[PDB]
Amino acid sequence: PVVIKTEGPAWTPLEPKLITRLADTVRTKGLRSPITMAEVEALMSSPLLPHDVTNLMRVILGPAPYALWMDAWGVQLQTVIAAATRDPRHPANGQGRGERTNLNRLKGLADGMVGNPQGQAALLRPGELVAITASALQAFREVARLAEPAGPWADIMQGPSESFVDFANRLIKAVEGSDLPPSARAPVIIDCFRQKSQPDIQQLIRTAPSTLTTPGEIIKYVLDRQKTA
Amino acid sequence: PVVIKTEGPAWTPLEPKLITRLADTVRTKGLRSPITMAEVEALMSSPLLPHDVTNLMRVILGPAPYALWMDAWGVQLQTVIAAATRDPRHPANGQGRGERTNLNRLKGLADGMVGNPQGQAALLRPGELVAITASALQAFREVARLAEPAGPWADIMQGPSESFVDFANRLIKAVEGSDLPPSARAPVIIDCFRQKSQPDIQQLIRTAPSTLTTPGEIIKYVLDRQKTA
Repeated sequence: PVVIKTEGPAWTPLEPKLITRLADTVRTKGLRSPITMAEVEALMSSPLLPHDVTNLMRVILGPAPYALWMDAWGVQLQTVIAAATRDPRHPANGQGRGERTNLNRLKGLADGMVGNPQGQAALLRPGELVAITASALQAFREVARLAEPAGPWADIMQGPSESFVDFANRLIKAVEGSDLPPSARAPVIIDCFRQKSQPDIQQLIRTAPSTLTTPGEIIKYVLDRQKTA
Repeated sequence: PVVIKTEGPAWTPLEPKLITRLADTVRTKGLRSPITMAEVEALMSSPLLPHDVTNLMRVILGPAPYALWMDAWGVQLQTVIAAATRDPRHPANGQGRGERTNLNRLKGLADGMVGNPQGQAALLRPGELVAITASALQAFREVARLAEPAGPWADIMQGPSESFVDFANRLIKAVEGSDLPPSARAPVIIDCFRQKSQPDIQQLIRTAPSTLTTPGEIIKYVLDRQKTA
């Protein structure tokens, strides 16, 4: 993090207490939990310098996820630089050709920046910072989606002893965290409620005097009329 | 029983045939059955003299219930005499202090009454007779409620082989013949139908497309849709 003061942009590091709490969050909840992504968005609020994001991912991520994240961050930054050479009005670019932003300046590899966060904060633009930050966030999302797969939705059955809300949670999780289009999730969730969800609940849904046309309505109906046991 | 004729109040005894039938009714049906209380109300129609009620309870009740009934009758007569000294306009009392009614006159222990029903019928007032009769009826009710408890309602389950109308009869009996307020019997009966009444009928009541808000409606619904077996 940088503070743009009168003397110039002064760099302030992130608290190691927040970083330790975020690292333990990633350690217990995993990379893909919505609470973890919310915490990352929180610590991704102010535009960070390449040094900050690099050290942050070095600390919170293990070695192999860190390698994957470096790869993904490079790819996303390259897409950004292609869009930048496709539009001279990038908030990282300038009007003349002398302000064109090279990947050495984005990854912090340019002259006067390697290993020095103060000089980094000096030469970098705010548009550069926000582009780097958005790129790093998208790369984190990619790596998180890659490190742990969503479980195959079509293999999910309600166990003989499992409750129905746990089964519904697991199924909705695996269906929404999958490769289906957004407009195909609700019908699939409904038809999986009807064919999975062991034959007692199957018959309970089948003999519904009303027509249930939404996963929430099916869940409410089943929770009302379920066999207390 | 007394007949207030021109010569004076002449005492007529109750038929030993009616008394024998009532005694056998109490012997087979018990003290608390509504048919028994109706029969007692029937034989408690005309105002009886202390001799009549005393011999009646001696014949129809066993020894221990008769002791209990003597106790309860004394207590109720004492409450009556307290109300009488609290109001000089009692139909047993008179206007002056010389007509105040003592418990010896109510229990038949006063002078000219001990063991003689004719003299009893002579000196007693009709208000005295009706007060004695109501007191004896209330005492009989107390002793009947005391001799046999209502079964605990919260321990009633529908047996595996028992029909539903028998279970409903037993449950409504035990709930209405208990210490609950009158305004708390219907909700308790409903919630006991729902949680007792073994899981087939439990699920039958649970999956009711209509909302059942009365024990009679629940009974009708279950009798309609019950599994004939």
